[PDB]
Amino acid sequence: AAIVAGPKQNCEPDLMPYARPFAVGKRTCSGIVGLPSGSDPAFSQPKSVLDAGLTCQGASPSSVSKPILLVPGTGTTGPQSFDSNWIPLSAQLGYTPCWISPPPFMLNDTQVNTEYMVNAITTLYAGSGNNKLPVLTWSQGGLVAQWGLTFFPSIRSKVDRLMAFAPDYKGTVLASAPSVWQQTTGSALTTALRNAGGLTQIVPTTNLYSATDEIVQPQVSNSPLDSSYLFNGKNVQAQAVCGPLFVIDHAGSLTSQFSYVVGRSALRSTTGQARSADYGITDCNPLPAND
Amino acid sequence: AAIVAGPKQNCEPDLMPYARPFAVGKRTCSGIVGLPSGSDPAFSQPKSVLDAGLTCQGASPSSVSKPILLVPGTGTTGPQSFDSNWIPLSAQLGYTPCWISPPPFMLNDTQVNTEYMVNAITTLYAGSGNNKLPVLTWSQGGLVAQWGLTFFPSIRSKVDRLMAFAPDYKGTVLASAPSVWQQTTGSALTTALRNAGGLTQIVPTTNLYSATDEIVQPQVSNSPLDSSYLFNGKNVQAQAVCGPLFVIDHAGSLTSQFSYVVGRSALRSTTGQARSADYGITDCNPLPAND
Ligand SMILES: CC(=O)N[C@@H]1[C@@H](O)[C@H](O)[C@@H](CO)O[C@@H]1O
Ligand SMILES: CC(=O)N[C@@H]1[C@@H](O)[C@H](O)[C@@H](CO)O[C@@H]1O
Ligand SMILES: CC(=O)N[C@@H]1[C@@H](O)[C@H](O)[C@@H](CO)O[C@H]1O
Ligand SMILES: CC(=O)N[C@@H]1[C@@H](O)[C@H](O)[C@@H](CO)O[C@H]1O
Ligand SMILES: *[PH](O)(CCCCCC)OC
Ligand SMILES: *[PH](O)(CCCCCC)OC
Repeated sequence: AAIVAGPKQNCEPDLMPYARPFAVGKRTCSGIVGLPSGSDPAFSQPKSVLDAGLTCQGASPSSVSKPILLVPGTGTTGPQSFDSNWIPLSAQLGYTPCWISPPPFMLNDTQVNTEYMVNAITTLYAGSGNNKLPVLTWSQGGLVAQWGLTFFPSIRSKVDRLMAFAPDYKGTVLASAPSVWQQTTGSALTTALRNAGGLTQIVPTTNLYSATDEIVQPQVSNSPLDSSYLFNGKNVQAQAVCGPLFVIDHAGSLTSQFSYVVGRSALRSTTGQARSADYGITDCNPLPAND
Repeated sequence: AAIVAGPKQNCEPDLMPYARPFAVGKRTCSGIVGLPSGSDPAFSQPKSVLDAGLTCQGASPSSVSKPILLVPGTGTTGPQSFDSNWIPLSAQLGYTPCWISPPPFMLNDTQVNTEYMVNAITTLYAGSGNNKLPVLTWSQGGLVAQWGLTFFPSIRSKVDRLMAFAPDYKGTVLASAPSVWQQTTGSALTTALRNAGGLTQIVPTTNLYSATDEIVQPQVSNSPLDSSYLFNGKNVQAQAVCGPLFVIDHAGSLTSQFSYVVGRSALRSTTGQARSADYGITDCNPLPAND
C-alpha cells in the first residue's frame, strides 16, 4: 500500500501459454515468440487423393533426385503454370521438376490446396533421402506455401527455401470460386494468416513482384504494405531495381528474364535468399527467360 | 483435367478448426467467426491472493446488491483512481461501488492484473444473485477488461456492459514497469489482443476518450486508428461532439462532467451503450462532475 514505482524490467513479460500463439515474431523476456510446434492438423482429404495431385518429371516422388516443388497459381495446373518456364528452367539448373495440381485448377478451398503441398513436401523430403528441398511458387502458390509453413509444423524443417513469384499473402483488392473469396483482401483466410504470424518468413524466402501486377494489388509501395512482402524476407519489387519504366505483369513476374536471374540467385544462394550482388540493371529484361 | 471455372459460391469457405481462432469477427459460409469458448485458462495466482485485491464499499463481494466493478489505471489503486469520482458517483446512481487494486499499483504483468478482474467478476456475479454486472474502467483498466473478455470465456455472460474511459487497447506510442512495457504500442501483449480478435467489442461497450490525451496516443482521428476504438462499440471521442476547443486530458476523460453524462447514459441504456440522444453541446463541460 506504499511506494511501488519500483517494478522495473529491461524486457516485456512473457505471454502466458494461452496468448503466445497470437504474438508470433514479437520479443519478450525469454526471446522471440516462435510459431506453435505441436502435431500437424489432420487432413480432410484421403492421402491417396492428395498423392494423385503430385507429379515429378521423369521420376517418382517416392524416389527422386534433387527435387524442387512447384506450386501453381489460381485457375491453373502445375503444367499450365510452369511448362513454358520453371519446369524446363529448373531441370536445366540440375533439379528434378515436381509439382502439384490441386483440383479443380486451384479454384477450391486454399486450405485443401495446402494439404496437397504439405503431403508433397513430406513425400519428396523422404523420397530424396530425407533432404530438404526448395519450393517455388506463383501467385496463390505462395499463399499456400506460407499457410502450410504456418499451420503444419512438420514441414518447416523439410523446406530449405521458398522462392515466391507474385505471392498474394494479403490477398488482392482487385477481387466466385472458393479460393477467389479467400484471396480477396480482408478475407477470413488472409486475416488468419496474418494473425497467426504468417507475414514473417518462416524459412529463407525471396518474394519477387511487380508494382504493375494487374491481378495482385497493392504492390506499389516497395514496403510492408505490399501484398507480396514478408518480414525478414528478401523482398524484390521489380521497379525498385529497374525503375518505373520496367513493366512486367502478373505472369511476367514469373517468366521474365529478370525473374529468372533473381530466382536462379535464390536457388543457388547459401543464405537461401536471392542476393543483390547477383542481379542489376542489365538483368532488367521483360522478355521471357525460357525464350 | 477439363473446364473448372465452375466452383462458384456466395460465401467464403469456413476456416478449419486450427485456423478459426485467428479470424474472429470475420464472416464465412457458416456465419461470423466467434471467439473460442473452451475452459478458462488457469490462474497463476492463488485465489486467496486474488480475493485480497477485491473490495466493495459498505458490503462484501460475496453478498452485494447491484455491484459495479471499477478497474483502475496504471500506477494507482482503485481508491486512488475513483475516490474523487466514480465511487461516489456510482453510489449516487444506485450501485454498490466495488473495485480491484492489483498490486503493486497495477504496475505488474497485465495478464496477472486481469486475473484479479476475472476472479472479481466471478465473485460479484454470484454475490449479486447470479446477475450480470457492469464494468467501468480507466486507462489500462479497459485493456484489462477486454483482455479478460477475450481470453476467459466464463465471464462473457457475466458482464452486462463495459464503460471504458481512455482505454489503451492499442497501447500508447508515448511510452520500465512490466505493464508499461506491455502498454507500449507494438508490444507482444497488444499484438496478441488484436490478433485474437480483441479489438471488436465482446459485450456492449462504450469508449470515451480525448484527442488531447497526454498519456494515450494516437487518439486524434475519431476512427479505428485510435487506441480507444473498438469495432461495433460506441466510440465517443470528446472533440467529435464538442469541437477542437474542448480540452480534457487523460484523467479528465474519466472525471469531467461530459464524461459523467456519457457514462450515466451507458449505465442506464437498455442497449448497454451510451446513446447520442442523451448528450450534446451543453454537456461539453470540462469541469469535474463530482464537483
Ligand atoms: C475436388 C473437386 O474438384 N471437387 C470438389 C467437390 O467435391 C466439393 O463438393 C466442392 C465443395 O467442397 O469443392 C470441389 O468442387
Ligand atoms: C505481487 C507483487 O507486487 N510483487 C510481484 C513480485 O512478487 C514478482 O516477483 C514480480 C515479478 O513477477 O512482480 C511483482 O513485483
Ligand atoms: C497506403 C499507402 O500509404 N501506401 C502508399 C501507396 O499508396 C503509394 O502508391 C506508394 C508510392 O510508391 O507509397 C505508399 O506509401
Ligand atoms: C495515421 C493517420 O492517417 N491518421 C490520421 C491522423 O494522423 C490525423 O491527425 C487525423 C486528423 O484528425 O486523421 C487521421 O486520418
Ligand atoms: P493468382 O493465384 C491470385 C489470384 C487472385 C484471385 C482474384 C482475382 O493468379 C494466377
Ligand atoms: P493508463 O493506465 C495508460 C498507461 C500507459 C503507460 C505508459 C506511459 O494511465 C493511468
